[PDB]
Amino acid sequence: VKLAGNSSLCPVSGWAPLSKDNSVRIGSKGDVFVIREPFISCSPLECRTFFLTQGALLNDKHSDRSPYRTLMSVPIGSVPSPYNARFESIAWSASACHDGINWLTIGITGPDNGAVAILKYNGIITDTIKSWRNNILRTQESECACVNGSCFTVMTDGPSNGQASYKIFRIEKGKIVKSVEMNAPNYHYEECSCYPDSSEITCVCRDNWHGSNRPWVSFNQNLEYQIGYICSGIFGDNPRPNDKTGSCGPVSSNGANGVKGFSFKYGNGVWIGRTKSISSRNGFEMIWDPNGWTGTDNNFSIKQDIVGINEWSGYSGSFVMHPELTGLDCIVPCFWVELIRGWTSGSSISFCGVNSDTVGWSWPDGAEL
Amino acid sequence: VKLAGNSSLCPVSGWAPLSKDNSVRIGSKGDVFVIREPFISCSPLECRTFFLTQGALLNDKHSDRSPYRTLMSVPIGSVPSPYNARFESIAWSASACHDGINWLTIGITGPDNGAVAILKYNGIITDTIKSWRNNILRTQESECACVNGSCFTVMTDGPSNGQASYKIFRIEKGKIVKSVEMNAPNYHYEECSCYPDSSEITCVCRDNWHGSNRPWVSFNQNLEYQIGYICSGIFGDNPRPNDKTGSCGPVSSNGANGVKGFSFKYGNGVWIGRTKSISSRNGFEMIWDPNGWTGTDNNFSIKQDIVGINEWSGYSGSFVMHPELTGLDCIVPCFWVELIRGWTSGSSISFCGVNSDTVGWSWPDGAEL
Amino acid sequence: VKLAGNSSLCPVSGWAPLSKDNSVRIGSKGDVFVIREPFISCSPLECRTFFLTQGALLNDKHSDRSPYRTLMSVPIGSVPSPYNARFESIAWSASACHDGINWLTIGITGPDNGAVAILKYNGIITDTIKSWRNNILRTQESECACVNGSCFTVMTDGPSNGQASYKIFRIEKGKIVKSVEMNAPNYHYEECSCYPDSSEITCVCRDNWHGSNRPWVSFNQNLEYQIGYICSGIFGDNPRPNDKTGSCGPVSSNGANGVKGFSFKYGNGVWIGRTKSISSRNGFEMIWDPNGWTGTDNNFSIKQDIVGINEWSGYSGSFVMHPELTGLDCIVPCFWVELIRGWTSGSSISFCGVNSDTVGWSWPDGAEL
Amino acid sequence: VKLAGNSSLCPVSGWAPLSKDNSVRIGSKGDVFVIREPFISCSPLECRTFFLTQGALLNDKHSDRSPYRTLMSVPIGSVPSPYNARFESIAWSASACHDGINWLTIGITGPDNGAVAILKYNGIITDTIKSWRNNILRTQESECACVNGSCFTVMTDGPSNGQASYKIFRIEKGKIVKSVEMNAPNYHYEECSCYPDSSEITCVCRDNWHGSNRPWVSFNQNLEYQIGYICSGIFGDNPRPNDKTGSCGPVSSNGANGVKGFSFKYGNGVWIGRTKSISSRNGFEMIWDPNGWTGTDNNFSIKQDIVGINEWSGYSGSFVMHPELTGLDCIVPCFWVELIRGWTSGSSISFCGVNSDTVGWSWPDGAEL
Ligand SMILES: CCCC(=O)N[C@@H]1C(C(=O)O)=C[C@H](N)[C@@H](NC(C)=O)[C@@H]1OC(CC)CC
Ligand SMILES: CCCC(=O)N[C@@H]1C(C(=O)O)=C[C@H](N)[C@@H](NC(C)=O)[C@@H]1OC(CC)CC
Ligand SMILES: CCCC(=O)N[C@@H]1C(C(=O)O)=C[C@H](N)[C@@H](NC(C)=O)[C@@H]1OC(CC)CC
Ligand SMILES: CCCC(=O)N[C@@H]1C(C(=O)O)=C[C@H](N)[C@@H](NC(C)=O)[C@@H]1OC(CC)CC
Ligand SMILES: *[C@@H]1O[C@H](CO)[C@@H](O)[C@H](O)[C@H]1NC(C)=O
Ligand SMILES: *[C@@H]1O[C@H](CO)[C@@H](O)[C@H](O)[C@H]1NC(C)=O
Ligand SMILES: *[C@@H]1O[C@H](CO)[C@@H](O)[C@H](O)[C@H]1NC(C)=O
Ligand SMILES: *[C@@H]1O[C@H](CO)[C@@H](O)[C@H](O)[C@H]1NC(C)=O
Ligand SMILES: [Ca+2]
Ligand SMILES: [Ca+2]
Ligand SMILES: [Ca+2]
Ligand SMILES: [Ca+2]
Repeated sequence: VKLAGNSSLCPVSGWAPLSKDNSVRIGSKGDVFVIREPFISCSPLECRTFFLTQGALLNDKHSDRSPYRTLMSVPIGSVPSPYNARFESIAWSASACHDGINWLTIGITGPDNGAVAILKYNGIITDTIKSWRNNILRTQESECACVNGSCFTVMTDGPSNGQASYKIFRIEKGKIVKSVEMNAPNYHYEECSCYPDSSEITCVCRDNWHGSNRPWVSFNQNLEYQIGYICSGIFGDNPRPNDKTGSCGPVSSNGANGVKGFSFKYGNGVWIGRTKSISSRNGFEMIWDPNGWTGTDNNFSIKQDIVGINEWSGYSGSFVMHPELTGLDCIVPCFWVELIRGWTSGSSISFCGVNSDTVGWSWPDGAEL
Repeated sequence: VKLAGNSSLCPVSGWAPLSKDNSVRIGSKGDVFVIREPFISCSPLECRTFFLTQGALLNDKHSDRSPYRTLMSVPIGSVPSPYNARFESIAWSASACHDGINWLTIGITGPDNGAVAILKYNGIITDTIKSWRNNILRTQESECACVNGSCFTVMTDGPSNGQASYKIFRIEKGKIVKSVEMNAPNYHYEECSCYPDSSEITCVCRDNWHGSNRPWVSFNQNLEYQIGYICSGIFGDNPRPNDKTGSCGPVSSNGANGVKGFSFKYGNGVWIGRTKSISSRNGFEMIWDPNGWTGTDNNFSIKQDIVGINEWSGYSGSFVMHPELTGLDCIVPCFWVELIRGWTSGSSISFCGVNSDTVGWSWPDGAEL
Repeated sequence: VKLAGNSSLCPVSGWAPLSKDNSVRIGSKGDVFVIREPFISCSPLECRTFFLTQGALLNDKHSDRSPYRTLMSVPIGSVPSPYNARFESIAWSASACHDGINWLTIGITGPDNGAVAILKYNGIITDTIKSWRNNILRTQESECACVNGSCFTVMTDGPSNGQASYKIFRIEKGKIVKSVEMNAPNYHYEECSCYPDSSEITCVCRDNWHGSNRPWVSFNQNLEYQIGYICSGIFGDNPRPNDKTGSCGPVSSNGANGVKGFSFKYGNGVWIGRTKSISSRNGFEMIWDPNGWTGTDNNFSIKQDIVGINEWSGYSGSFVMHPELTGLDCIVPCFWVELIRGWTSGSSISFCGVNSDTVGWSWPDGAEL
Repeated sequence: VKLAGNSSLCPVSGWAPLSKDNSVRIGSKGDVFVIREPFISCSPLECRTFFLTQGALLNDKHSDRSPYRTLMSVPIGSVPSPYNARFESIAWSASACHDGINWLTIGITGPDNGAVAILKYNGIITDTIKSWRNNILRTQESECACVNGSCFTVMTDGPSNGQASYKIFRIEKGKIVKSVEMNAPNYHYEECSCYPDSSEITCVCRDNWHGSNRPWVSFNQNLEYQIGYICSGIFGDNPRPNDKTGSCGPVSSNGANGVKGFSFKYGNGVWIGRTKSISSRNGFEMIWDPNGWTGTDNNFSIKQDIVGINEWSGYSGSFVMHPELTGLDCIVPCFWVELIRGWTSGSSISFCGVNSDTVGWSWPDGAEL
């Protein structure tokens, strides 16, 4: 049965640990892929860790946008190895989601001025879209959001240090049925983390151009969209300045570059995931701002430690567990964090939102390099 | 269908070998996890060996309560390897059971003063409970017991060398529905081995404080409990003194520290599993005491050798095979023994109760260190 | 349900990347088979990469027609390894296809003057045919074509540098029910790539004797056949001369030897897959000739790059995805290319025909030797 | 559905290659078990290679009747590895068969004077029988034979160089329901190869005491048995004298010791599998004797080469494919051969009887030692 996606996020007060792969630690001896940009997507039966591999192993002489990059998946928490990983697509930029019937995999490959997104439904090539600006077509590097048998994704074409072009897609059974170009002057959208919420999609993305706060785009199934930035003074990007009075135009201070991230909107409140360090990808924390989606103050209520500030963090993205998998009355919000080591590989940890009792700690990669 | 758990243990006269993993012997060359605290739990379809990994392999650089510890499972008798193990939870103390529909996994992680038990039903986080004494929340390190779609576990919070706090839990579909704190002054319960018996749960645990005999707690589905110590003069813990007149309270002689163990109650009789050595974790034996549950004499009837006294034993725990898996009219009692080697890893052997003819022997780890 | 095979190939304008295994790159460290002559065949559920192994691993001291050669299969895109490969048959020449119910595997083994093809249906030996010319009985080294519960293959017996004997087979449930010897004087058929098309089978093969263009044979379910060569001046074999005015008699210029290849017939048009180099197995390209099946000119319309001319290509063959797997109204044409390295092993890439936007690129093996 | 086992062996004229694992060749680099006494048994869905492991890998320092020996299974033709093998039982002597519903596994372990056979049905311990002569209880080391939901096996207790005791067992759902001790003075039965034939079981075994011809026992479902020796002058054991006039009793010339073997009875005819060398386990051949079961001449009709006389053979045993798996009207006879190398390990090849065209060849182990 197709996932309805019409329930809301039930509110959470903390984040409980879900999975830890320990990829690099086992890969010191075992045959483990060198992976980057991992993400997690859940079927109605199981959750899977998707990853991009260079076709190389840890402690091997073969270890950015190469032809050898492929998208592969393993069950969540298992090591990415050649002996247990399922092939998905050829991709140096990817997204994957399950609409309740079959997996949808989007894989981008080709040259930087001629990249094509390859859409695969149940492992079958169903649609393609070529680059329309001819400057590195790229996508979420996290799970797409599916509502009522239709899955949605955001792709960016253009420069990564100036104004680019951003498109929203509606995908049904692997076929693109509607596309809308976002009219967003002076905005920058990269590597969006999208989730379904009450038959609508909310995406929180990365401003690589001039934004230390995170831009967002929210749209319905007809791709009627609204855009903006998260107005919290708790800035979500990395690099970023210190917490001051925020703004939701793009905040230019330390706004150049960034990191893939996520946020969960709860009315006017927001759950913010960000690095602990303001200049590097070190540490991670979950911050609840009761008015952060629209208010410009730097006041928050709940802070949960995820990764300690002396340990390497990296990309982070959102994923959801639908009621068809949980049996609950809501959509449970969850997130993964990539712990980059270095070759250059990463391990992943995942957390899920609960209203029950939690604790902050540090779950780092912990491999002696 | 949910496991009824209303039949009794049918009586057994011996123990037949069920599984042997040979983890360390294969891991001298193959890619095998360094595991500790293994245990076995059975679904209506298959039995699985659960284990805690440090995220490291045998003969590796990376090889107690660390953030990298995870609970993983393999089919029974297979080697714990990164290429065949299913991830279960992040845990340095764990319990797992199957209610007949889905696996329930309990995983404890976090700091020693802030540990939280994470309950997972069908891989979905369903409930959590924080440490309530803030001194190392810990659980069975063996399978929980399930009766009529509800699974039961015992957790300990407090010191491991004095009086602590002990709680019983009723868990339905991964949700805690009832908790009772055990009023047990001058008792110590650690690492309980629980089994279902005639719609009731019987747990035999480890007295780390001042007991060389094993304490027990038995409760119904409403958590109405009775407590006591195994009165047999055949003392079940390690370390222990020589077999003398036992007591129905804690026997203080060599009562400090201990080892995880099990016992099967048969009316006033008891099947006792214990180490052969009275001072170290060497050897194992199964002893049938026809009046050992309530009588203080050191007389027994049947002794079966399991592990020879020159070979390394360790933790031991009980597990059961329900009529839904066996097709029988009773609940078959079974047990595993961990053979600790050393890194520090262990291999596991498992035995099941039969009424047919058996033999005592030695099935040790057999690796060359 | 048996595959109908009565729909036609829907026309395609480009080829989208489907799979990439990166076998040699992972095999620099991991346990990966040394494979040759790979091919891909699809079930109604999944596509599988079939391959022949010498029973040896990459970077191993054990690494043409040997008794140790076996046919093995993995899911498409996964590495050929001893820990994930399914055994199929003992074969130094093989073909495999799925009729919609079960896999049919044809495996040829034995001495060069006494070889026998072993037919296996659902892993069960169902029929055999011995060599009738006693000079290396051999078969497609690609997927057989199945129409209406009956699968078809072409086998060659005789010399590889002169006139040989060629037979067509009808195989139902692994049993040969009809055979016809092709009356083809001055023709040479080796390693045919066969596909179903409107309840008919079209095979494009390799002329090792005196042909730089590719011969073809097309037959119905009663094995009533027509034969000929591809009249295009775009010659499809390797080695070959430069593109000039071609013919569909055998073109003798550089006609000696050859390489396994494929072509897709579209009325009087043809999609031609060939190496970029005219003297060696380097590079690959997809060429659309609107009148190439019957016209002798060297004019074409669409050229798509697949493998760059500085990179190693090799065998190439056709495979199809039936409507029972895609849900479409047509049979989607697809193809694989073997990238030979060196031991002597190869990695595989696969492409499928789409009517949407594509791009040419180079997806080479990429292992540093 | 339970296998009927009431059809006869349909006659065959040759043997076609079924599987080849190449375990030692891959195990020169990969993680492959050191195995001995392999055999093959088929479910209604698939055939599996069963094997005994010392708990050690090829090229490892850990590499007869040890406690570490276990019975393990893989799909047929796949390498015996720790990452793909299913655990079956703890055994240094074993038998396994599928009655059409579940696997039955018989595993013998314990000391030489106290060994017990452990019967496992669907992985559940269902019955045990201890040694009754206290001199190495042992069993077929090949598949048991199942007729009408009941499986049959032959076990030997006593000396391997004199008169011993032999018992027939009827096993239904893993439970022994009838046992008969064979009254066979001056006979020796070791390592029987049993097959079903027209609701009856025929076993051909090894005379280790004083027989260079193979003894046989045939019984119905009520264990009413007849005994004798294969009267053919083509002697089936190894060591053996040259082919001369045979006898219906044990032939004392080179009768001491022997090797596990098989024969298929066809009325008064017999298909005989034996080594090519008369003094060592080198080579293998399939010999059809039209009157060999009762006639004492050394004349035969069909000889098929299996393993060349310069290559290492070893144990050989029979297995069958029932009509529930093949869909045929008869029971197809099949056999495996163990190719012993050396550590001391072996690979396996398997053949099945067909009435179509075959060829003799040599499929040896092929590893460089
Ligand atoms: C470090 C400076 C450059 C930078 O940001 N690189 C980004 C990145 C990272 O680790 O940050 C990792 C990804 N491999 C990049 N994705 C692609 C398609 O290449 C990504 O780049 C995107 C998104 C901003 C634009 C092309
Ligand atoms: C000899 C070291 C002290 C000691 O007894 N350690 C125990 C132990 C062992 O192998 O004995 C193994 C476990 N890893 C311990 N469990 C935890 C949560 O740490 C356990 O400790 C528990 C139960 C007594 C109390 C915290
Ligand atoms: C360059 C060596 C001669 C040659 O052409 N070899 C061919 C080949 C190649 O890679 O070209 C690979 C295959 N292993 C060969 N197949 C067999 C059954 O041996 C094949 O040979 C066939 C088809 C022409 C005739 C026997
Ligand atoms: C040459 C050594 C003596 C000998 O014959 N060994 C036999 C053997 C072999 O490879 O021949 C292999 C098996 N491992 C033996 N089985 C057991 C239970 O030990 C078997 O022995 C059996 C059957 C005769 C009697 C105990
Ligand atoms: C969502 O849609 C389903 C059917 O797809 C319906 O049964 C359900 O009531 C809806 N849920 C909400 C919260 O509106
Ligand atoms: C246990 O309960 C089941 C239903 O769950 C019932 O059919 C059965 O009779 C009960 N068994 C006993 C021994 O009371
Ligand atoms: C092919 O045959 C199927 C039944 O096997 C039929 O339903 C279908 O219409 C046919 N398709 C075409 C294109 O003729
Ligand atoms: C064997 O028994 C089955 C039922 O189990 C019956 O249908 C069949 O006819 C029998 N076969 C023979 C050859 O007697
Ligand atoms: Ca930024
Ligand atoms: Ca104690
Ligand atoms: Ca040619
Ligand atoms: Ca003999």
